[PDB]
Amino acid sequence: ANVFPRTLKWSKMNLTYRIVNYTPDMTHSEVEKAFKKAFKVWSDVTPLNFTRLHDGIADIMISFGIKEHGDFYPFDGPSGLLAHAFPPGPNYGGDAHFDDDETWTSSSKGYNLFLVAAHEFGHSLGLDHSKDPGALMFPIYTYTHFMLPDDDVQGIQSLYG
Ligand SMILES: O=C(C[C@@H](Cc1ccc(-c2ccc3c(c2)OCO3)cc1)C(=O)N[C@H]1c2ccccc2C[C@H]1O)NO
Ligand SMILES: [Ca+2]
Ligand SMILES: [Ca+2]
Ligand SMILES: [Zn+2]
Ligand SMILES: [Zn+2]
Repeated sequence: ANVFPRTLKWSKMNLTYRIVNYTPDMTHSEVEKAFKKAFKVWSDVTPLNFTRLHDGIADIMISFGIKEHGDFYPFDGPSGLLAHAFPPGPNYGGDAHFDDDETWTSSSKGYNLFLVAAHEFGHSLGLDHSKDPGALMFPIYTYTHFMLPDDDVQGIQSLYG
């Protein structure tokens, strides 16, 4: 017999992701770099490892979309909601969706994809929003040599050690 675990977390440390499609605002290479750097934020403070698949079903499926894109969290055009992600689990669990009505960059202009991805992948791993205004998991985007704040390190390590 088996029981569902209490806290939402991945039961395995070696996770896969797939970049399903790409925003027009950055080159493939830049998009790949941003998401890879964003996984590294979490892998540098946990035993978690992330491997990219080029097709098939991955633990974390990453896609860009606009307005209605196949869930109950439709996007809203430029600005407003930037992205959202589902907490760990089967099926849609772990998936991260980014609004392609935003202007995505590797810079201080528009919305920085790496920074937003780093936040969203926190959700993909089981972190909810923080009340700490300085935290990566605070629910409001602010742009910033990025260092993961203590609140997020504590949060993610309470899940994965
Ligand atoms: O919660 C969400 C949506 C959220 C998405 C979102 C993306 C990134 C960050 C963030 C926070 C701190 C950081 C950082 C990024 O990089 C360094 O330090 C916070 C929230 C959003 O789109 N936030 C919007 C929001 C929410 C409330 C009020 C205003 C706004 C404008 C946007 O910031 N999905 O998971
Ligand atoms: Ca939007
Ligand atoms: Ca999935
Ligand atoms: Zn979505
Ligand atoms: Zn969030």
